[PDB]
Amino acid sequence: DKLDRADILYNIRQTSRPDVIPTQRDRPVAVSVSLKFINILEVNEITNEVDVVFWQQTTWSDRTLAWNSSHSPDQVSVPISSLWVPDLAAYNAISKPEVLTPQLARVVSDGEVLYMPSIRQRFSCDVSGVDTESGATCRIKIGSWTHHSREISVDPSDDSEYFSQYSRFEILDVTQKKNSVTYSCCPEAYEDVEVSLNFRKK
Amino acid sequence: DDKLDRADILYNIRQTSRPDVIPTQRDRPVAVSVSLKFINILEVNEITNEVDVVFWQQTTWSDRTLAWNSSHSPDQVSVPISSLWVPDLAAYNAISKPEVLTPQLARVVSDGEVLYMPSIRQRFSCDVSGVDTESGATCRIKIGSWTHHSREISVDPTTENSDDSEYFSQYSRFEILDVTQKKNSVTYSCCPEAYEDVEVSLNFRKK
Amino acid sequence: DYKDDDDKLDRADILYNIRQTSRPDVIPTQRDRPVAVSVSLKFINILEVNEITNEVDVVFWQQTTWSDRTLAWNSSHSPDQVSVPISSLWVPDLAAYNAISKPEVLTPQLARVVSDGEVLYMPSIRQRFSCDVSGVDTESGATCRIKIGSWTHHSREISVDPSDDSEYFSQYSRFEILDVTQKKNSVTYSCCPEAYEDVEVSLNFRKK
Amino acid sequence: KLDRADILYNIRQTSRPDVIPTQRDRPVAVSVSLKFINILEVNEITNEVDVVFWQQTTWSDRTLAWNSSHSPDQVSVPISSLWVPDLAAYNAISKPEVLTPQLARVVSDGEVLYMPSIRQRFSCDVSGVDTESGATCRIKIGSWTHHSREISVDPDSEYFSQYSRFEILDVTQKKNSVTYSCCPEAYEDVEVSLNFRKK
Amino acid sequence: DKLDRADILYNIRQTSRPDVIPTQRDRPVAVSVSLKFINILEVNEITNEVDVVFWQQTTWSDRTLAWNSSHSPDQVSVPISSLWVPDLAAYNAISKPEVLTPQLARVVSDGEVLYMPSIRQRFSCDVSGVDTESGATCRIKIGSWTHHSREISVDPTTENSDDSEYFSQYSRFEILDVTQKKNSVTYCCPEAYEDVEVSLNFRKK
Ligand SMILES: *[C@@H]1O[C@H](CO)[C@@H](O)[C@H](O)[C@H]1NC(C)=O
Ligand SMILES: *[C@@H]1O[C@H](CO)[C@@H](O)[C@H](O)[C@H]1NC(C)=O
Ligand SMILES: CN1CCC[C@H]1c1cncc(F)c1
Ligand SMILES: CN1CCC[C@H]1c1cncc(F)c1
Ligand SMILES: CN1CCC[C@H]1c1cncc(F)c1
Ligand SMILES: CN1CCC[C@H]1c1cncc(F)c1
Ligand SMILES: CN1CCC[C@H]1c1cncc(F)c1
Repeated sequence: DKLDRADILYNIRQTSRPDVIPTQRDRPVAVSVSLKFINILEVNEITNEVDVVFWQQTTWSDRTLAWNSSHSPDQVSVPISSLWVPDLAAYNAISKPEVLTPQLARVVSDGEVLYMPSIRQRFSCDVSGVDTESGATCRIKIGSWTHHSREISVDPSDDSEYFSQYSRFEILDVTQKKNSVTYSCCPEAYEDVEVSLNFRKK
Repeated sequence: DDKLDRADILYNIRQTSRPDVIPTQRDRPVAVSVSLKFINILEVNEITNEVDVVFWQQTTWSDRTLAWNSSHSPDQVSVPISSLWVPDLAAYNAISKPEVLTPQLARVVSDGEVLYMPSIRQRFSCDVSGVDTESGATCRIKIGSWTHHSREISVDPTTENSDDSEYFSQYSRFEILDVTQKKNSVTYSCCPEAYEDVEVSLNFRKK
Repeated sequence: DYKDDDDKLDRADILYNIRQTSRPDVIPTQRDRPVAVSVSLKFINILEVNEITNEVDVVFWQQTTWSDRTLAWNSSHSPDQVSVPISSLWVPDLAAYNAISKPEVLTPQLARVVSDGEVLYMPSIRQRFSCDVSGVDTESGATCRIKIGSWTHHSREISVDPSDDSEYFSQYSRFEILDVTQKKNSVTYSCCPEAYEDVEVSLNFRKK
Repeated sequence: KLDRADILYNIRQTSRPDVIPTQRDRPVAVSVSLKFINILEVNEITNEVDVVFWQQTTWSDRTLAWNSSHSPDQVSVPISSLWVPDLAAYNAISKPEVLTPQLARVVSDGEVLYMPSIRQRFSCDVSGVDTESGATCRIKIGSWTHHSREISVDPDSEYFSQYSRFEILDVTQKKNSVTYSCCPEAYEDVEVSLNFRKK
Repeated sequence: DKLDRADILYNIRQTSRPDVIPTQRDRPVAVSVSLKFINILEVNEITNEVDVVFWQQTTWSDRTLAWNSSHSPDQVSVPISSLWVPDLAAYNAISKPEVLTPQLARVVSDGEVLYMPSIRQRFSCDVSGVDTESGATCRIKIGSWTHHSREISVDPTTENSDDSEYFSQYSRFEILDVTQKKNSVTYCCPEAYEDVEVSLNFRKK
């Protein structure tokens, strides 16, 4: 139903505060992050650099966006410029994230938001072992760039489902674990997810 | 060529157009047609399984709320796509952004049919095995909505495919053997719902 | 008239008038005739030539002219012309059909508007084309053809109308120009029942 | 949350992003510190380095301060809502490519912290990268258009990537003042000396 | 005085017409341009192409911007979007000018504007001689892209003794001479565009 959709969008834009974190109660916003690797385009064992493509499945809640969907759309697509989005960054990225897909999020009637862009990006990590049976394991650390743990908490197979069958590489395993970083710059602590990409030449 | 009519039609389109809302009529998905007309193959990396291609992405759909009586006014106008809803199509196996080489205008017809046909340069990760053999390489490109499931958006091939190579450059060092563009459906771990795509199979070889 | 061209308040008023009456998204068809667009490519440099891939990298000044009589003003005592950001004007939606890269505009995106309604837009463009590079090393040279036309307006809406470019081409190029010729064409495409006009620019050139 | 929204609205009511936040007829004291993360490419024939670093930048605008006794201490703010120093690297030969979200932190006392991850290429002396004492690459950073009476600039094993082909021996960052041909006044700058070598 | 600054910026934005040439009386705008070379990055003797970095020192007046500064700041930095800037282009440039510095101009209380971006750009020019002792002489013409001489005059700055003063010692090249002179180009039609012709005499070290 189109008018319903347009009304939901209007509602979302009236209540959405894109530059403000949506803390519910005084708890931090829980953001779920899962990288789905699609391809591995270039590897350099010499420089320890990696060029990759992945779907960054990112979800969280803003209960204030919720509506009653008994007689209306459960979900709509929304431009992320209308929404708050976690300021995630990869601490070992050496190129800026090149978003390859339309910048739309899904908002579910319960206030859940799913943003899943396809990103091409290059990293500085441990490429040693590529041409080995065991293969290399390359570790990507992703976290909020400016919100510490009291403001944002970050939580998280072989990706047979998504990985290209045409890549000069294959994935042996991927694991994602929660992890904390604290830096000389800032007293408050930051949460990251450590994504371990275990892969080898095909 | 009545200009003031063109200006009024544009006014009405922008009054009516909701660029961020899918134009569903009744309770039926928006029926989007996509077809890739191939113009060039620029680079083919046998090492890495990548191809850089140029194609006109013929995209059509209807938004009957935009329609107008054209018995004594212009049948069609050109419109900037930022005034229009445009389907959120993406190539699921692309490895670069789609580079639009042409003016980002769509044609809106008086019955509310919309035609957007950019020329795109884009790189894909696909099977490049066989490119220098007689029977050639076959690269597969999947195009579908990035965020709308099939209850929301249907995507189908266009009726005419016989023109898929008609505009391919005779100066390309590659030549096209066959193209097929066929309906397919994709489901995933993330989302319980299904997405429609047109799978394009591009069979080509080095001259 | 000349004697009033540098009247600043007059220039600002002309700009105001243009922005009031300009419809940047609506083609300026006068009476019931197509907008007559004149296109002339003035080649400046041939940068990269590849005889294998049949690709050429070039720089040219794209002299584009057309008229919109609604922009017109009486200049017998005010500026004859002004510079205008093209984002304030309607501009033909020209595209080069055999381009294989985005046209990189290298100059300020300003057009000239003349008091009689004429609009003159001439960007410096760098762009890569897919065209015929065979024979670039011979005496008679290669002939690279570039096809330029409106991307979405057919012939009833926009019509297109078109030397050795001695005057413009870089003396320091590795290549030289024999001839540049430009012919009108009209074509119907598989997508659409109507016919689109284009210009074919034949760039006859050789390695020095 | 509502308190966050209101602080942000106050910041945007009082912030003049194109006006330097001078207090008391004193220049804005900007403190800079580069935390090198990666050395990506060293071209010995052209004397060019490609590097990734965290540009820790801080200053105060006390007209942004609020009473935090019963509201948050800090928020994140888009830098387009804030004045930021117009720092530039004088020996840069590419645009700064900002790799991170363009958010600053604003602290309830009016302190602003902006720390982008930046990838940029520099013209500097890479002679010696294949020696044990290494090469020393000097990066000169300062305000591009604000002289000393307007802006003053004042000055990595934990940060530097272990996977880099390179290794840092020593980073030093020293104040410097200069007077240029265009203009009578003097501009302050920080000279960042990066001593590094190939493993 | 910060408030004074915000007021000056407000006055400038009340008065400045960013798209209209600031002709004073009935005369052309006098723009002064000078390139201070910082670097020469790549040079190709076959293709006759150079890649250079330079500060594009640009100045002109808009008296309507002027204000009394006896008890207020004599200078402010303004974003160039708030100002009219001349539409300069290098007639033999073969890439877009990559601005490397913050896009801020200085406005001085007497109405003088200084805009001086650091630009990286590639040109087509005579690279023959670059490996000989006498070196190559590459010529760059800079002028208004759309304003003829009766609207904008382009002249060198008074000072060009400093053209190579900030040149990188770590360049694989070196500059022997720089000359920056008045020129006029004319084409079909009677209008002439004034330009500054920069002759860069350089060689490989
Ligand atoms: C323009 O103005 C002059 C008066 O200065 C008048 O004589 C002339 O007829 C006008 N032109 C038109 C077309 O109205
Ligand atoms: C801060 O607010 C608290 C109560 O909200 C009050 O006790 C205190 O006096 C205030 N301090 C300042 C500096 O305004
Ligand atoms: C600790 N955060 C995460 C990485 C860098 C650092 C940071 C960046 N911008 C503003 C901050 F307050 C802190
Ligand atoms: C006439 N153009 C040239 C090829 C395709 C066709 C076209 C492109 N976009 C919108 C159209 F209506 C038509
Ligand atoms: C259905 N799309 C195709 C790929 C992934 C999935 C998707 C992408 N972005 C947001 C979604 F909700 C779903
Ligand atoms: C100074 N340029 C060089 C050629 C002519 C002149 C020019 C360029 N673009 C638009 C014009 F109106 C004039
Ligand atoms: C301090 N910068 C370095 C070069 C010149 C000076 C500068 C740059 N832009 C505008 C100025 F006013 C001054």
